[PDB]
Amino acid sequence: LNVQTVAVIGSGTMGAGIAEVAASHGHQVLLYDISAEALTRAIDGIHARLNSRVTRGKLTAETCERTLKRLIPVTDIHALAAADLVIEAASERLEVKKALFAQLAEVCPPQTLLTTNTSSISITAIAAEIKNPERVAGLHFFNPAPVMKLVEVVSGLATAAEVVEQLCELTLSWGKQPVRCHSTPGFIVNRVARPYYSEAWRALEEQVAAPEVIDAALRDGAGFPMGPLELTDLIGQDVNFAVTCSVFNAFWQERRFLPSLVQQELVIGGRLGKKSGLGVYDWRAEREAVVGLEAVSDSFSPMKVEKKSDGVTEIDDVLLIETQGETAQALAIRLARPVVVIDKMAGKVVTIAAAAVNPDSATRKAIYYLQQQGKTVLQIADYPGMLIWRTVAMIINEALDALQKGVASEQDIDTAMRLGVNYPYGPLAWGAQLGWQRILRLLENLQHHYGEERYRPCSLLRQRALLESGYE
Amino acid sequence: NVQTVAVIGSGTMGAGIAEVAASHGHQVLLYDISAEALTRAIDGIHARLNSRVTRGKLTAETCERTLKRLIPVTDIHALAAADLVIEAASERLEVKKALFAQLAEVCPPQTLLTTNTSSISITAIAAEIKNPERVAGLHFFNPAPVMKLVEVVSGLATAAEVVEQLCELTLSWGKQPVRCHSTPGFIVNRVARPYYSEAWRALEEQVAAPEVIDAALRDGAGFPMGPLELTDLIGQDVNFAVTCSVFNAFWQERRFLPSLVQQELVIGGRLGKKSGLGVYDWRAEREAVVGLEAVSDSFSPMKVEKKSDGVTEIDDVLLIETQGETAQALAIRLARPVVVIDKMAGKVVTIAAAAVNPDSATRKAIYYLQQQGKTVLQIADYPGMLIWRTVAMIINEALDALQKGVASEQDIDTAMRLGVNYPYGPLAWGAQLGWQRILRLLENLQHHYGEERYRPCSLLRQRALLESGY
Amino acid sequence: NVQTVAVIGSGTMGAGIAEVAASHGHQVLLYDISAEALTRAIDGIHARLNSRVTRGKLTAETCERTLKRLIPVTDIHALAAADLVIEAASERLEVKKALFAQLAEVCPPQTLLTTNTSSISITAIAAEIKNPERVAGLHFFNPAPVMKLVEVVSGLATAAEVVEQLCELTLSWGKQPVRCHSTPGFIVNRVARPYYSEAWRALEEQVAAPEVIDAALRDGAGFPMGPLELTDLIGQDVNFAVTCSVFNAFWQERRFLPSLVQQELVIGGRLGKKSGLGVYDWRAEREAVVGLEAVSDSFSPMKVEKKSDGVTEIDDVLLIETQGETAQALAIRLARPVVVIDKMAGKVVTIAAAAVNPDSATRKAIYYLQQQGKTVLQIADYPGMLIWRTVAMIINEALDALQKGVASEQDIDTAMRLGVNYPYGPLAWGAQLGWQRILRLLENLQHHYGEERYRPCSLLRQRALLESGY
Ligand SMILES: [Cl-]
Ligand SMILES: [Cl-]
Ligand SMILES: [Cl-]
Repeated sequence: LNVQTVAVIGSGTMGAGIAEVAASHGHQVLLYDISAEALTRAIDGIHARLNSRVTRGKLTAETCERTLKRLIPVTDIHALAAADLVIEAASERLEVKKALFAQLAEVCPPQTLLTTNTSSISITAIAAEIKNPERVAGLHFFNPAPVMKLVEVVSGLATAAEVVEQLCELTLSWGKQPVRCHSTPGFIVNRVARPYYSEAWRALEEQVAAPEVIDAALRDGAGFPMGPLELTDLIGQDVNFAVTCSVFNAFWQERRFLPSLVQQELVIGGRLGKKSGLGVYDWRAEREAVVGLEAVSDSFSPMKVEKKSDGVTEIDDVLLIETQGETAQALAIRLARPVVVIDKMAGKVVTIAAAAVNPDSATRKAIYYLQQQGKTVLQIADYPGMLIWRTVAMIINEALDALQKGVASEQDIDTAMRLGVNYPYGPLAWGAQLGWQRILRLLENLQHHYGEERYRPCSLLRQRALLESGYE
Repeated sequence: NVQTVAVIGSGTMGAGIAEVAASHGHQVLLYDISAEALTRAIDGIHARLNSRVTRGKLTAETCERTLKRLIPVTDIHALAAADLVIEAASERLEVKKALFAQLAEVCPPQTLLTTNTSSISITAIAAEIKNPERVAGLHFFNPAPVMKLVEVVSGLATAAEVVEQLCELTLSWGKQPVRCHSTPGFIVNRVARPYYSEAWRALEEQVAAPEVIDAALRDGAGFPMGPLELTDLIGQDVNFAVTCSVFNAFWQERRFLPSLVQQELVIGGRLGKKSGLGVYDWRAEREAVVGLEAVSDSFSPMKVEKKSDGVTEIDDVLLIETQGETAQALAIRLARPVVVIDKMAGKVVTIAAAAVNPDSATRKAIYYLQQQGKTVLQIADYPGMLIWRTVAMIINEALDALQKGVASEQDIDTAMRLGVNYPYGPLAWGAQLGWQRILRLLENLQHHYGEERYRPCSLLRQRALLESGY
Repeated sequence: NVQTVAVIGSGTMGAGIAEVAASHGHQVLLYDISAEALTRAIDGIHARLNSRVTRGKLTAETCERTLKRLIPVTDIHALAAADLVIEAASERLEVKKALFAQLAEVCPPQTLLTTNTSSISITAIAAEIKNPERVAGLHFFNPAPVMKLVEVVSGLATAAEVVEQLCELTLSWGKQPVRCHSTPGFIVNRVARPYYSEAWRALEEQVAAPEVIDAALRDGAGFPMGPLELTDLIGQDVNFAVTCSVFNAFWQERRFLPSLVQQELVIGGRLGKKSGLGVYDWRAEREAVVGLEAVSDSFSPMKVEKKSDGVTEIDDVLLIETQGETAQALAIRLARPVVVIDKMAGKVVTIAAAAVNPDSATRKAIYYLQQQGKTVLQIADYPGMLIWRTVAMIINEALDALQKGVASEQDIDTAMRLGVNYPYGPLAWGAQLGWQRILRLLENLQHHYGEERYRPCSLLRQRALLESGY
């Protein structure tokens, strides 16, 4: 590895942020754009952000000043002939990039690495007509580049393995964490994250719960840093929907990547979230706190509580059953007893559903029991698989499918989800913890209930459930 | 409070709408770009109102006063007097956006702006215009004077008072309105898809001649017209374009899948009645549906006994009401001759014999049916047959509409009763036919075909579980 | 009686079709608008037929006699004498519709008007054409003089008299006609899809190297060429395009899904033999697959006993022919080591070890097979494996085309034998392999993958129930 001079193409948020990372680590950076005004603004931004870090003592004055000196604005594409690495982050349109990379093939030596920050375009299609296709690769950073640790190092069909190793070593040296993946739709992060959003839209379309309740279960129950619906409001409905539709279409309309009419409606209505003041939520009025059910009195206490195995607690005559994807109602008529279905992980927020056939006294016994264990009990509709378990199962299923299709290694899939979108466990590590047979049973029940190919357990999930029963 | 009504576009539906508005007291400001097409359309209304005066439904005094309320215009700035605008122009996304942005400042701030669209989102149109809450869908059915239903379609911003206003207006026009949100196919065009689509599938697999399919749905199930003759009257191009529109708008959801058999009729210009040819030859006389000849009194059964689960045994044979399994599947399993029956209230009955039946065994089943005064049409051994399969799918679709918050249960039933003249509303019809019965049929079809198309929706499962507890 | 023949088009298929008609005693009006291309087409026919007079495959008297019958023309009005027109021009639907309209005025009402199109509907072409009942498809395969199959394609208007004429005519050209309706992929391009698609799926999951996949199908199943090397020879772009075309025309039916793997090669310009690299490196010679090495006689079986057919007990181990369940699934359900085998008639066999197997147990099974004289290829524990999975899907696809009335059983079988040179016609093959076996395998794959793609079609369930009698 001998990457010295780095060229960054584009003066937007990503280009400027990528330039900052490269220059802050000792590289001469050629920041290229055709507009000299644009370059000046982008460079003023970097100046301003780094100077405020020195103010707060988060960066030395020396490293600040040495960083700024390495940022060289250029308007002539020929100046990039000196670069060992070009990182492109300008127009997302395919034909523009193809034209850009064709131009860089003649300008630069054939040993210069030519990379793109794109999230949406095939590397293979970028690298298709250009001179030495083997040194074309994806180097995919996340907003904001100076803060986010993850980069996806993306191989196109032609991408050499030495090029991947060089790019991994270099981003390691920039204090990043590279993960490798092939040029398949959504890479790792945009692909595996999809059911986090789409399970919520489905819940929302069926009025299972208020959006605040869905977000509270996922954040304060499952441990995600932000609920999926609020996160779509903060990403911007237009942006998140465009990613969904893109992955959906690039997989020739796979129903596990189906878009939502609820989301579509918000986009075409211009209700894009925080940025426009209204989305799923109103961003003018400040955020309310989800309460949970008031304490049931000590007089409503159960006479006999018996924790059985397989997520069953028997409370007098009430079965409190952790969701396997069957409704409280189906269980209650099968077993001729009242049933409360619970959806819980480690967090304090817990969702529950009572079978319609429950007398309210039986439901209250179960609510009391839970409250006396520290949990905030939120009541929702009797929805198969509920919220937390339904969403995490589908996230894990998608991670497993990506692993099976050779998108990336198991460890790189876990890392990507931990760093790119801050999931509290990588999905594969999460599945091992939660139990493969348990995830399998749930998805099979969902698949049966809905009769949708969307809820199919993937072949590697069945494979891992079978291995797990082998150790049992 | 609406006085003057603007009706934009001079099409078939635009003319029928203007007639409804006029004959209920409203002064109608009819718009088009072509001034020659204006007088063309009004004289169409003149021609149609000269035959309803001859019957005695309207006197010639009120007839003339109706015709004098229709005022043709060609300038769009002059419509500032209209309290209500009803768009029925071209079905293009930019045709509507430009018109409504213009009508933001031409029309008053509180003037209700509606559209008769079958296929464009209301939210899409109301996006970049000034006052969003007064924009809606007012969806009439062909022909607008005769069909009693309008769908009042909310966009995302449409206010509930506006919804109420347009409901109050259509009520006053002899119509019965229904509320739905802006989702593909609204209520009527969505819930009715299986009526046609199942018939197309039957045809493709040559289950029966088209007349047999139409007779089964008409004089068996109780529909005013069979789905195939209906598509010939609607026009193949029109019905096929709605099927595709709904299919594409749900991102290719396979229970809305189009049919190659219909596509061939369209691309070959066989558009139905209007072109003289579609499914049927409309340039010739129609031979009525036969029904098998009666069998002799010597072929009479000895023993007849009704059993539980829609089975009646007749000698060594079994006449089984269809649960979605084939007669052949039932005959090899139960090791006895089986004939499967597809029937509701009407005289017309379809049947299938298991290929393993001796002809004598089948004739006994035909005889018993004939001795109940029923026309017996024999078709292929087809999972779910014709009537039960179709109605089960219509009901499934109705339940998914309800589940997804498109409209209320009573409104959905009203929509199918008045938008397409179904004998009962599907949700009421499901309760009468039995939810467990509907569920078990669709599961058997889901098993037989392995298609997501035939998936019981979640709400059906829920209601079947509730029914099992009564 | 057909005498004069008009061919329109001067490319590969245009030349070929002209060559066929000329050599069988027909005056051939070769049409193009260009005169430079017309000469270059005749030069190619002259080059090919003269390289066969020198190679002792044709006589000079017959060669010169054939090459005289080739009359190049640029005026479309010159085609008025033609008893039959065969079109093979540009595949845009507009240009074809415009040319065929022109032709009807120039030629008599009884002149047969045909096209060599693989992907455009005959009913669309015949829509606004005088006397449309004499319009059909005449679909030849590259290379036209070599390939024995012709698909004779009915539009909705195509007459039964015209079909007979074209069948009798093509028969007289030393060809074999098959009759089918105008539906996507006709017979051959539709039924052949899973041959390619299963291979791509195996590659995406890294089940085995591409050579191994190709050797299983060629030397184990008896296909003349394995699917992957065949796509390299067809051209990755051409094969992908047909896959996509069929997929889209069936409104995105999952049975016809394209592959990201093949897409990546097309997009990356690795189009196969024609550009030096596709799936395989054609710039270097390729070794045959070895197969596993001889296991020593120390792992000799204590006792060999054929258990219930499909299942063979070897002491510790069970050798189980694939029925769609993984070696691992069986291993833990039978509480015994399992080796799954995927075999038909050729020497080449694929096997998969269950992960729970001790390596000595697996070797016992390997030894046992090697001593039967078979090449053993070890691959991943893949549901349905390669041969049986592929053939079952080809059989399922042929059954679907049969029940949708695309073509008769014998014609489907004939079309696969002569169009793509398959060792057996799929429908005959399926009876020989047994319907219930094919049924059970597809059901096991459908359950495993939860995909509509692996659904048994309706006709397959019917034939499996029929097979359980006798
Ligand atoms: Cl996103
Ligand atoms: Cl319609
Ligand atoms: Cl091909």
